[PDB]
Amino acid sequence: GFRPSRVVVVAKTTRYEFEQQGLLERHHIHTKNVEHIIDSLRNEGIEVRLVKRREYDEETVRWADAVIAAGGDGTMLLAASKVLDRLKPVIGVNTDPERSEGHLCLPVRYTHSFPEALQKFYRGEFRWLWRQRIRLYLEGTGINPVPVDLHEASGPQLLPVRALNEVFIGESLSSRASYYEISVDDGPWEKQKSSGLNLCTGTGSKAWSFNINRVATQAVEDVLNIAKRQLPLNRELVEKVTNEYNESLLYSPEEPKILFSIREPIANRVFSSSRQRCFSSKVCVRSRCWDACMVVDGGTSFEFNDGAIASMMINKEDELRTVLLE
Amino acid sequence: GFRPSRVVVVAKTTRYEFEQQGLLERHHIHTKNVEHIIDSLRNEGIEVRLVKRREYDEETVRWADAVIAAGGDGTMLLAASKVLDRLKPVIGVNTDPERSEGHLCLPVRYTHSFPEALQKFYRGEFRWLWRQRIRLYLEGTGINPVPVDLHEASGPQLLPVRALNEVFIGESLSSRASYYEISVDDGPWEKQKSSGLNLCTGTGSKAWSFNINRVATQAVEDVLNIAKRQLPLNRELVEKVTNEYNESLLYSPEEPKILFSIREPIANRVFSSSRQRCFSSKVCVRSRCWDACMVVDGGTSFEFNDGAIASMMINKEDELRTVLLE
Ligand SMILES: NC(=O)c1ccc[n+]([C@@H]2O[C@H](COP(=O)([O-])OP(=O)(O)OC[C@H]3O[C@@H](n4cnc5c(N)ncnc54)[C@H](OP(=O)(O)O)[C@@H]3O)[C@@H](O)[C@H]2O)c1
Ligand SMILES: NC(=O)c1ccc[n+]([C@@H]2O[C@H](COP(=O)([O-])OP(=O)(O)OC[C@H]3O[C@@H](n4cnc5c(N)ncnc54)[C@H](OP(=O)(O)O)[C@@H]3O)[C@@H](O)[C@H]2O)c1
Ligand SMILES: [Mg+2]
Ligand SMILES: [Mg+2]
Repeated sequence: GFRPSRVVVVAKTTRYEFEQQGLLERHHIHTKNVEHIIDSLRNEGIEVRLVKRREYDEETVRWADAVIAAGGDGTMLLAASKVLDRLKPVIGVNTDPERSEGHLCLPVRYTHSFPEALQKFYRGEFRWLWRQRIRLYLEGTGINPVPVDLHEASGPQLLPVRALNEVFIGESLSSRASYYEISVDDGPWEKQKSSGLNLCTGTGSKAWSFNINRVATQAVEDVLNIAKRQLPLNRELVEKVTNEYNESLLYSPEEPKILFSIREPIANRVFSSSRQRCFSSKVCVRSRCWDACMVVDGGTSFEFNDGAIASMMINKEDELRTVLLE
Repeated sequence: GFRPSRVVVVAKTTRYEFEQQGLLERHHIHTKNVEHIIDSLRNEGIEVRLVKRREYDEETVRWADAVIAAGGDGTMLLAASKVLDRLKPVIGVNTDPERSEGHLCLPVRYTHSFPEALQKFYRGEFRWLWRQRIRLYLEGTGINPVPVDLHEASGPQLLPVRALNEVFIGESLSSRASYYEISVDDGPWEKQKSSGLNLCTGTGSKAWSFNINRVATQAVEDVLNIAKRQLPLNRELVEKVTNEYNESLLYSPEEPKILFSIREPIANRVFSSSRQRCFSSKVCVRSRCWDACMVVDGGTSFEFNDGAIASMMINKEDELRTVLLE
């Protein structure tokens, strides 16, 4: 079984609010789905607190026996940003299924049919899913560990956020390429040059790390012609090879490997570079950057310039307690 | 034949200067190659003016019969930024061949053997090469056409820079993905979502646009196994297919097609997206962005947020008069 007696809900802040604080149809809907959620809860003898960005403090989180994101994977990532305890269930409801993807949120039937999931909880007609998350240690010189809420010679210190999707590292200016020395599973330092790095979990293996590494159905077409050029096949086969490739880009969130990737490295005779991607347990990056940041779930940011040393790994006491319905 | 009687030289600004205004070995070398260039010129009866960033004005450029970049492709891009006349020869000398790539600069023998090229000019033992460049028209609402030198309801107006490598468009914050409606060779508008766009010339087909689109020798390995899985071959064959692919990413600078590309678009059931890349004559982009810029050769920048409409094409009167030695 499972039913909590205290719940905080953290609702995204629709563009119609973003301004006030076809964009009305947007807001009326998100409202008409927060409403259906809170009223389904209160119909089950459940004290609920409803909050937005700055209200949603960890004090709220401690109070509640579970946490609901009423929004999208952002709002998931948001709520899942302020949760360190691997026992606290974090739950998201896709509040806008024509706009919000909601890959971290429940099946979309449960949006307007919410008491149904709730029943499935009291009865346990579900599963528990502990998604691994990435934690980050910052050492080096001149470092600056104060996080930055993007949504408006020292030692190793634990930064106050766990990365559920990925950690992004690169120059702030999107056009100034990035320089840093990197070490994987405690290997020798290799000076890469790229437009950044991306160290996802299996949760975020579908996220940003997918759209980097994935290939074109065309780039597949090309390479295959070129192969019999340098038993043929057709349109249908192109996709029954292309996806089997791109499948090998995703892994199970429970798997505790980090999938790091070089984001557009730089070839040539003065910038000899390593691999594109591979899995690991632990990475370590020495910023040789002038004005870069460390960017977690596209939501929190740390100053990561020269002499700073960030080192990412997975720890079990970070796995995120989430659920799972048929 | 060809020999100019007036020359401006525009030298990069080495890190040892960047600070003052192993980094000394760096500076002593760049100096010992600007020296060898100016003295080779003055040994040919050639008035020379030597300049850095802010000195290098268009007034300098008008005065000189030709323009020399003493640096790298940056310094090339720099000098080639302030030249609109397709008759003014722009010439670059790789001033630091262990660090500067210099794909826009002369062969590297000509760095310490500079009077030799000069002879090759008086004698015409060379070729003229007019690299096509990209020009940019900004229309729409609330637009802001003042350029920004990254190196520290209105009509269409010509922005004051020609793009030699590429024009980059995307959100300034490297993690906030980008939204805009785009039109190619005057086609229907298609709403993409990505980490940016990249519209290069054949000059910059090797540049940024290469490291996006190019594939792994591994991603090739994978896809090929997967093919006979879903006449085999080995390590050697992997590279005699991989490059023949990646070759099809570069085109001749004289060719006046624009190679645009979607930089990490976003898949799924709410973000249906177009193609990765293809050539065109003319693109048009309607910014649906909150805080994006237009970034030219990684050197000049324009504000490109919502309602602004940028539209890129190639015009012959922009081809960049450069040379070519054996
Ligand atoms: N060009 C790219 O591929 C790109 C660029 C920046 C960020 N991102 C990703 O998006 C995250 C930032 O949070 P955000 O969602 O508020 O930005 P976003 O703009 O909403 O991200 C783009 C789309 O990816 C989906 N998504 C987010 N997290 C996912 C996950 N773990 N698995 C599968 N899909 C996911 C989102 O669905 P929702 O609509 O429900 O949010 C979103 O519609 C970051 O983890 C980053 O990984 C991707
Ligand atoms: N991750 C990437 O692929 C990336 C990221 C940002 C910018 N860039 C490119 O670099 C340009 C910015 O100027 P920058 O050179 O001062 O930055 P940069 O840091 O020097 O660019 C990275 C390297 O690319 C080489 N390069 C530059 N232009 C090229 C061209 N037209 N063809 C082939 N190679 C070229 C440069 O050689 P030099 O050392 O002689 O400059 C440089 O070492 C922009 O056009 C942009 O295209 C690439
Ligand atoms: Mg979102
Ligand atoms: Mg450079």
